[PDB]
Amino acid sequence: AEAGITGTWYNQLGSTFIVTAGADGALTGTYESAVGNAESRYVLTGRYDSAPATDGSGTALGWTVAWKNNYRNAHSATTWSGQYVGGAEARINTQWLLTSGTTEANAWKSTLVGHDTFTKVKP
Amino acid sequence: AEAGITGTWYNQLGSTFIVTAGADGALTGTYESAVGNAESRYVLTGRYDSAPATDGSGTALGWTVAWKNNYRNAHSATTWSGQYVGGAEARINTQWLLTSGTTEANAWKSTLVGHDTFTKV
Amino acid sequence: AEAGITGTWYNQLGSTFIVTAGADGALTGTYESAVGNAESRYVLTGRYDSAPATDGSGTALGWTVAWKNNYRNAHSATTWSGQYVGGAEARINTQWLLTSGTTEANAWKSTLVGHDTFTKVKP
Amino acid sequence: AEAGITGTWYNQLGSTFIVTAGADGALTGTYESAVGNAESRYVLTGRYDSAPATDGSGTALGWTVAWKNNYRNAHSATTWSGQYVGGAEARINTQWLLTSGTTEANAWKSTLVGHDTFTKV
Ligand SMILES: N=C1N[C@H]2[C@H](CS[C@H]2CCCCC(=O)O)N1
Ligand SMILES: N=C1N[C@H]2[C@H](CS[C@H]2CCCCC(=O)O)N1
Ligand SMILES: N=C1N[C@H]2[C@H](CS[C@H]2CCCCC(=O)O)N1
Ligand SMILES: N=C1N[C@H]2[C@H](CS[C@H]2CCCCC(=O)O)N1
Repeated sequence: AEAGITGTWYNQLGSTFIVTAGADGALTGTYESAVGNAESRYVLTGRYDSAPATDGSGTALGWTVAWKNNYRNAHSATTWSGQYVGGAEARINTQWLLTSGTTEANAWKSTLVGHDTFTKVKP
Repeated sequence: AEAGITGTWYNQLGSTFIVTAGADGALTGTYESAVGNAESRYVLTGRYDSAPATDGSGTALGWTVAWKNNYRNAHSATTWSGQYVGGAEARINTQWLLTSGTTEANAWKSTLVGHDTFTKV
Repeated sequence: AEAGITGTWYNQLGSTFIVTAGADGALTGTYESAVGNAESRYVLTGRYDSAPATDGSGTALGWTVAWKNNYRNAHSATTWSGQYVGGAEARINTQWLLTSGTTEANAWKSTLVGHDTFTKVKP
Repeated sequence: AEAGITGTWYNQLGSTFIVTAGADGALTGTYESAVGNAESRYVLTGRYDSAPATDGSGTALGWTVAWKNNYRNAHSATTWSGQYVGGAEARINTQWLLTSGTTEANAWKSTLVGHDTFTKV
């Protein structure tokens, strides 16, 4: 449901995600990362699957953040693929891939993989 | 390099990606998969990092497709993270994560990881 | 150090890992998984990097479990790549890839990715 | 299929893997990488699942290499998870995770993911 996702979220690393989920399955917002070559907010764009889900199943969603804004250019993009679980303590569990632009030779070391969990605070 | 991301791309599996790259890093288009629980085109939205690149680096980009359209709703989303390379033979090399919405019991086995290489050929 | 790794470990899913770390960097043991197509123990084999690590850095290690024993054959193999952190509450943080043997056509859906954290109980 | 895993393999990067497959699922050998902070051969140990396969499935296998030998100690370990396919042109298709030992601060960026395809060519 767009509503429950829409809000301010923070993860275990201390980063901020402000997102608005549109009725058509769209997600737009700003991301603030507590770590890496990142300063201030960055635009985020993604999609979520408005599931009929009568199973107590999480909603599958994903978003990209290219790390370039008017103050910094990290030359990298992170995609998060995860599941949103609501209820009283709503969480978004994810796994992410962070690709940095590289030369052909160094492409084998371009992607980092990891996992983040977001806890919601405000709508 | 430059506007070269915009176009129609195909991966090893036969899927098609039609993207438009906006001047401030936005990516919009449609995706049609050749494999999996999917049918027709799907809306995709992403971002690419416009940058200086004296060393011939690729352009970092990424996009998401929630597999729900007017025909199917696979209850999943794939994100592709990768980089575009130009030249006579442009290509987008990516690694993707596909997450399906599971119940708590099955969360351990919710995410598939893989890799696709797209060319305009 | 071989010693601290050697012992009984359990993860958030409730699986057992009994391992003995050899001085040469070898790891052998039995794994008992609380989930998936698995029954009773399975042989595990891996390696760990006997780091001089004066930084409070984790020890990098990895191991494979092919899921075939005398009672079941799951036709799959899981590799865990992680870091061992000791101290009073020693943990092994990992990320894993689970590949199932597939036909050529279905190879794009052969690998699962996830992450497990093990808490130690006994040497 | 059968003992065909045993041999000398090479991946796209030019690395070499020499493995021996034991009858009860063990894998032993050496690995020499062509890229990264590595020098010479390294001990590898793994497992492969010996099975029935009426549908022409690959053989699931996996192995670990801790990048420490008498020459270097990169303080990391790579695990390859994948499957072997036989036929006139045998290949081992894998996805790998490389974890480096970080301090707590850097744990988020400790693991590289990638993919290699090995052939006896
Ligand atoms: N909140 C998070 N921060 C790190 C992880 C994945 S994205 C990452 C920060 C990256 C900042 C930009 C960069 O260093 O390239 N999640
Ligand atoms: N073009 C590609 N198709 C598969 C991979 C990445 S996503 C995938 C298709 C998944 C379809 C929907 C599903 O079955 O969940 N590349
Ligand atoms: N302790 C764990 N159990 C699951 C994860 C990764 S391995 C997995 C169990 C797999 C059992 C065999 C199978 O289902 O193929 N960790
Ligand atoms: N043959 C391959 N070499 C690279 C990939 C997987 S592991 C890697 C080399 C890493 C060397 C040690 C290091 O730099 O950490 N495939």
